[PDB]
Amino acid sequence: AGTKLSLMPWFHGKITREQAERLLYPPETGLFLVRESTNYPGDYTLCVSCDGKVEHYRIMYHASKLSIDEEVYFENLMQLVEHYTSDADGLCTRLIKPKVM
Repeated sequence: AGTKLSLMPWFHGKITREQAERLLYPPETGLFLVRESTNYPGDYTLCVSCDGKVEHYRIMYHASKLSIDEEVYFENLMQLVEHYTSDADGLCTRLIKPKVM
């Protein structure tokens, strides 16, 4: 049927930044979704609603390792979400509630 990542509730796939802003409304503390840029796959962007607005955290790749702060690194995107769900660790909020997809 698909990959583990494709069936994740927070993963929306190839949607634009403007469409991500429309989904994460009204602003909810912890409401988040992960969008993929149609670059180039898989240029991901962690879209999370904090302090009344949507903050966009762009995923970067250093030697096939995923990060959004150049401090904490992950093997894959699903490890990134799992980590930031539990603790903020520099982010504006914990990834509390995923936007249903």
